[PDB]
Amino acid sequence: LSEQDALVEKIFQRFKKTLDVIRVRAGHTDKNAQINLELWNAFLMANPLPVTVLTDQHTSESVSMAKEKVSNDIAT
Amino acid sequence: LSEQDALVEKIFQRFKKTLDVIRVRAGHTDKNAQINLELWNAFLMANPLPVTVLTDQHTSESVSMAKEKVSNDIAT
Amino acid sequence: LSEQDALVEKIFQRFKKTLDVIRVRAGHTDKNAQINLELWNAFLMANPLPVTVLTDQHTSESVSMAKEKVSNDIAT
Amino acid sequence: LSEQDALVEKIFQRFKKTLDVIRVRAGHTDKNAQINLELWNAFLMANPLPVTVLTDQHTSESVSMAKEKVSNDIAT
Repeated sequence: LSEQDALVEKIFQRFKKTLDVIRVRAGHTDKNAQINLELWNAFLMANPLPVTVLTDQHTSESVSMAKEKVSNDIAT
Repeated sequence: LSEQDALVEKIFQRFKKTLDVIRVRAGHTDKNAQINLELWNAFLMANPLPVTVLTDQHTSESVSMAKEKVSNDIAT
Repeated sequence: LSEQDALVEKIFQRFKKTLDVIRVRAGHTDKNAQINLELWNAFLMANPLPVTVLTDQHTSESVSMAKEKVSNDIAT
Repeated sequence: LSEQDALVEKIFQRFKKTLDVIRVRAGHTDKNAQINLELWNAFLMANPLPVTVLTDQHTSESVSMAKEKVSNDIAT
């Protein structure tokens, strides 16, 4: 290799595989998040809601308690 | 260290730990996304759907409203 | 380009697009995770819980079994 | 700055903020994935399963159809 390309390669090898791992993991969870939305769709088509209440209208107390618990977990 | 390796190490230390954190977080959410799919599986085996309607057939109005709300949130 | 900027650009081109992909994927799953929380909110407002039991009080056996299964999957 | 530190800083500024964004997004979805698991826990404690069937025992047809749909989406 040229001197400069040898330097570039030495820099990159310190984290090339780390970025590869992150990319692959992000693809897995992207895929899982898509599957999760399909399952909500099928479940809610089979068990429809009379009204769909989103958090900008009213936040369920259960959602609020879960958010507070996790917020405190992350602080701890 | 050699001069070149001292440079490589100085470059890498600016973000080594940032990549480590990202990798570890991506592993956590990868794990959680897998657990989430297992829970859907157990729930739906215990409470099966007569028909499974995916979004390429029909999108539940509840899913559509949630997607629009979040799309507007991200725009804001 | 200057010599130094040519070096900087050669280094960066080894992973610029990899970081772009990761950023875009993380935005997608961030968006999906927000939609997922809205759907829980709407579902639980339509089907409320008499009590909301979080994992720091009691972990459902179903959640515990899913966590053990996925933990063993990742080990394998 | 020294010459070498000026080079290090020029390299890093090409993607410092990109990594910061990824780190922050991964923290958001990590948090949301934790909230999601708490909501499953509360829901399943209020609506328990007589048996918890995980995918290594039997995969629900609904889960299988969602996985195939998303697999084909990603291929397209």
